[PDB]
Amino acid sequence: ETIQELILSEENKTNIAVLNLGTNDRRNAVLILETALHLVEKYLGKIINTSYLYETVPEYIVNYINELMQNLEESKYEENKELIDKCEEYETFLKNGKVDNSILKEVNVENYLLECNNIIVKNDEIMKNSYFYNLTVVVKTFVNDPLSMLVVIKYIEELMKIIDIDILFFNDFTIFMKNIKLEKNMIYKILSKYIHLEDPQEIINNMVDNIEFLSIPHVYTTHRYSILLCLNDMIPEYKHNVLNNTIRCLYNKYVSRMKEQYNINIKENNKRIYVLKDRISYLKEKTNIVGILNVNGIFVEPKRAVQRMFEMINEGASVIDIGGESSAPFVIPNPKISERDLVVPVLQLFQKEWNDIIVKCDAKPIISIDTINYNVFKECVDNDLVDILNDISACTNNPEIIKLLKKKNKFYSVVLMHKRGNPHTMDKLTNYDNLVYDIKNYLEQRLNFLVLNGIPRYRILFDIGLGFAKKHDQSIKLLQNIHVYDEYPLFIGYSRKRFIAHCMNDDKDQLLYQKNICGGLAIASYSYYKKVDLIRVHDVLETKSVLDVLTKIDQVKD
Amino acid sequence: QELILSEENKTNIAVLNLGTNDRRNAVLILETALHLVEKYLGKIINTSYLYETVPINELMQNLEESKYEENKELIDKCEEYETFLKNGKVDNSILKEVNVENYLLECNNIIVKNDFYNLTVVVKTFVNDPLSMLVVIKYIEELMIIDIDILFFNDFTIFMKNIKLEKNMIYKILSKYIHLINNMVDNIEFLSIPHVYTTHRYSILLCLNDMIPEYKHNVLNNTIRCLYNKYVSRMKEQYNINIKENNKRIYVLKDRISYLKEKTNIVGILNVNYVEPKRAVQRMFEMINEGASVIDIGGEKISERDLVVPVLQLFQKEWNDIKCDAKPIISIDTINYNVFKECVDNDLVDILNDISACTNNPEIIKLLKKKNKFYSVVLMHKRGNPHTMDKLTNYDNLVYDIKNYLEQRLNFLVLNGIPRYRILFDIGLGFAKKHDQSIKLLQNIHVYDEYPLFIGYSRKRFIAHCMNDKDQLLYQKNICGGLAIASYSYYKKVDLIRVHDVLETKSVLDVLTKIDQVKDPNSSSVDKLAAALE
Ligand SMILES: Nc1nc2c(c(=O)[nH]1)N=C(CNc1ccc(S(=O)(=O)Nc3nccs3)cc1)CN2
Ligand SMILES: Nc1nc2c(c(=O)[nH]1)N=C(CNc1ccc(S(=O)(=O)Nc3nccs3)cc1)CN2
Ligand SMILES: Nc1ncnc2c1ncn2[C@@H]1O[C@H](COP(=O)(O)O)[C@@H](O)[C@H]1O
Ligand SMILES: Nc1ncnc2c1ncn2[C@@H]1O[C@H](COP(=O)(O)O)[C@@H](O)[C@H]1O
Ligand SMILES: Nc1nc2c(c(=O)[nH]1)N=C(CO)CN2
Ligand SMILES: [Ca+2]
Ligand SMILES: [Ca+2]
Ligand SMILES: [Mg+2]
Ligand SMILES: [Mg+2]
Repeated sequence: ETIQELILSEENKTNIAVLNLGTNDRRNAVLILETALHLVEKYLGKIINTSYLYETVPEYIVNYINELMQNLEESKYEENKELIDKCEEYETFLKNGKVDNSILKEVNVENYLLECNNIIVKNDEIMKNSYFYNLTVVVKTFVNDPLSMLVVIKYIEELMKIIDIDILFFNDFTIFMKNIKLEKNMIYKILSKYIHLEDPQEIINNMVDNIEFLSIPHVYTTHRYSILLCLNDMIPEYKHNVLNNTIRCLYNKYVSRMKEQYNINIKENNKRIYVLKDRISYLKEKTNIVGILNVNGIFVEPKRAVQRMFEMINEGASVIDIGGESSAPFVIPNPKISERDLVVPVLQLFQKEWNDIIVKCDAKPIISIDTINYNVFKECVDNDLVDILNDISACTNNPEIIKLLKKKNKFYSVVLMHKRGNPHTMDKLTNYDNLVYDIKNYLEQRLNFLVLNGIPRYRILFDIGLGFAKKHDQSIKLLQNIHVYDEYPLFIGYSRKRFIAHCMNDDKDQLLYQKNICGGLAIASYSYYKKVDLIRVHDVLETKSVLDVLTKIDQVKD
Repeated sequence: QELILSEENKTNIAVLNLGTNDRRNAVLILETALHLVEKYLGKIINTSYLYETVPINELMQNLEESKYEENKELIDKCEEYETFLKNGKVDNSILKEVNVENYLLECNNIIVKNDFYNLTVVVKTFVNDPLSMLVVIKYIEELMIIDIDILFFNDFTIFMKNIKLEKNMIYKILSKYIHLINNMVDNIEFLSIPHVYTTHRYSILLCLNDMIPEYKHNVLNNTIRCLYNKYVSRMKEQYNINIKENNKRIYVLKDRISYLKEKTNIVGILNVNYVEPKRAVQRMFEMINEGASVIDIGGEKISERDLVVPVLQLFQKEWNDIKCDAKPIISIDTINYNVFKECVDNDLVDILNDISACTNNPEIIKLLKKKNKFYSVVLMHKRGNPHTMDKLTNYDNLVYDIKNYLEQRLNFLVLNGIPRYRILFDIGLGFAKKHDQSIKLLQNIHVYDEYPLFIGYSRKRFIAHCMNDKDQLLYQKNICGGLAIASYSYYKKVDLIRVHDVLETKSVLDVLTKIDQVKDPNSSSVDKLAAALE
């Protein structure tokens, strides 16, 4: 073993890798980055963190996808979708603690900086001769070393044929290898260790020329805003030995320096993205209406419900939230009929009736299902009936449902809502030490749990659960302080809740029904100025009319 | 003797300050004072806003009438006033007149020794000299609690250090201007013009900046505006305080204080064109119960007088079937002098809503003043009539043309002794405005931040322009889109909004008011720090 002593070593280890994923195809960004995300889970190890998606300014200065997915070679390492609460190796990575010794030879901090600076200054005047879509992931990887991992990454880039995947960190290592040449047989041997290889011929041809040197950290880690922007979401307290500071301090200095040194305000043109289904949404650029479809006095027939769905589409709802449970305080569900029996038939009919399309392939509303029950969501998702899980337990009731959010090539988005107890008990469970931050921190802990378990950060929506184990003054208090969610994708449901009525001064009890809907439009307005991303409403047309007037008043004509 | 008694009746420009300490009756105390000024001194040709600052039913039928005669006729120019402002030649000072340093040294002598509801006025006065006026002013003070002071009198730099005037001399000045004294002697120690604290009390500079920003007395170092601006500059830099917070600008809809920009009042629309006056008066009570602060009645073959006076009279009677007083302010949507005169003589209305901005018949302004009473007015911008206005939409500068129009218009009413704090501005949405221009007026509503603003979007056609069986659908969207403008108006602090759908508007404003009522306005950063520390 001249080259293969330790590189091909049978002794299996667990490393932490931090990757950067980039594309400049805006229209296909989500499909390309998430196809890269699936090849990372498949070939490199386990995804235990992701940044938001960003639309980023170029910083040079400083459906064959669908075909491919049916024809992939099998990893020699097993998938494990089982939930985890902890990852020790990742704990160790973050404290810069004692991971295993590098099989690739390390440089010291001063040599690293010398060689890093040389690549950039040489890369600057080479460059002196569209938007980016960026994402970072932390991977718990079975790959033995960064060079091994770069070889597998370049294979992933080749399968995909558009995509840049870089290694930013690998363990606490500092590495600068200058004139790497791996023979084609050596590349095959490294791929074979991680993959059951079966047109992977000309691919090995390509890769020999392409792996020229190996920098860990990445040279541009510290020099691109787009990279620090992403790392700041995942690992802000991280300090590599080669960095003047923690990633958050590096991120903050960069933002500041652009203000004071150039008067730029760099956030304006590097935009945070959340994904509801398969398309980019710019965080805080739009208040989408989520139309409520309660399939539950009882016996809501599927035909009636589906025509309500079509009504709500025409009234301007961009999302439909269907549910067969009832969450009102002090009530129990319908006599016999099961949750699945209420929602699946409705959804199956809707899906058929929409398929009688004419030809608007992007006037289709996103479907959200309000369920905490695995069996219902499992059936909805297998039968392509829903896009979004609306879990009012924040996946707490049965965290197994988190496994259903990851299909082989698909990812589903999810709303995490705060409540305490159940409908009968929740009006009792009203004591908070720090209401606003208690609830915010709960949702942040839930998101960390999903993200640790491989759910993309940008597919996760926060919801404060207004009226769920909150007094009316507490529901109000969370709306007063909603700015607390300014960095995050936000979903709220005020519609027709008792607290609205508590705000009002003082036909037969239907005068209170009217003031309640009219009071909700006040909140729709408030939400609009607070740039709330989604509002769950019963009254789609009334809310739509309000958001259109407010939108028009904001648009300056020329 | 002295020239003081000179029988001749030539005209001087006098700037007064008016103060009271009563909160509720401040209007009645200050407006009663404006009338007595008007009656015994000459003509009110300017007033400021009423400001709250951080430092009689019987009397009006038992009036000693004046030796002069009040000309109610409208004016558009005042030569004496225009000369006063440039400090041009005026009939020379009949009193002993000191110079700059002798005034400052003596001024300083009063400040260093003796170490709230404000309203300035300007008066074209027949009175010969400030001393004579201060006898009338003080005599007036004694009939009414109230401190009336002379800020200026022509360009005069008067200082008179000791003053004793025997009862016989006071009777002869009061008799000169009045068909008829104890304390004037005990109370009139000296005379300073300009008044000593002119350039010191913020409450005084604040009021003068409303009336005469570009006035420059040679005693003062700068124009009233630059002295005013520099002070606001100092209070922020040195003490790090916004002076506005506690010194609040006031407007008046009837007889009570309204803090400018602190509430969005609902004005409920009663169009008695769509009758049974019993139905319409039912609708007025309905609207009061749905939350209308104000009712705006209008009629426009049977006359508008026969459509609206019966209704207002039935109403005012049905309100007598109440044997406390959360009573609605009444607005009449008329440009007809005669219709407003009837209503005002029968005490059926508090406000003139004139959509011609008092341009159909400027004489209507004469009805906003009485012997004692004052009525407030809404001045709306439009062009043409309902048949022609949709084509009258070309403007040099849409936003500023309409502002300057309403500002020229307020200058006219104020020149004619209408109190500035009773004049509400309305941009007239949808009147000689394209839908995009109605929007642009709303987008630029901040341009009325200093002024009482009254707007009417309700059910207008531009709302529909904002939006993407079928007829009843457009009508519902129109009411719903209006609730967005109520929301916008609430956040832009629009003082009044004229709406058809009171209940819906009231629902919205209650919810928005609640979201804004923060128990502890430090809690957001406190609570955040707590969480960072836990
Ligand atoms: N993401 C998300 N999903 C939802 C939500 C929601 O807010 N967010 N709300 C309901 C409806 N549940 C509910 C309805 C009314 C009240 S309440 O406010 O009207 N009743 C009471 N609140 C406090 C004391 S009694 C509470 C919960 C169903 N699904
Ligand atoms: N202070 C005050 N008083 C008013 C106001 C107002 O805005 N302010 N508006 C009307 C109602 N005027 C009106 C109604 C509808 C339209 S429109 O937008 O629907 N367009 C029309 N174009 C031609 C005839 S009606 C325009 C004006 C009556 N009185
Ligand atoms: N940490 C790293 N991640 C990815 N490529 C790296 C790294 N360090 C050096 N490289 C080299 O950078 C080149 C890839 O550039 P690019 O084509 O822009 O992705 C190849 O020669 C890689 O060997
Ligand atoms: N410009 C002035 N206006 C009114 N009173 C003045 C003026 N200059 C001096 N005084 C005298 O100062 C007193 C002010 O009393 P006070 O109301 O406490 O400010 C009056 O009684 C007058 O005799
Ligand atoms: N914002 C941004 N700039 C770049 C990126 C990138 O991914 N994002 N990648 C580059 C080389 O592929 C060059 N510059
Ligand atoms: Ca995996
Ligand atoms: Ca007079
Ligand atoms: Mg690269
Ligand atoms: Mg005084």
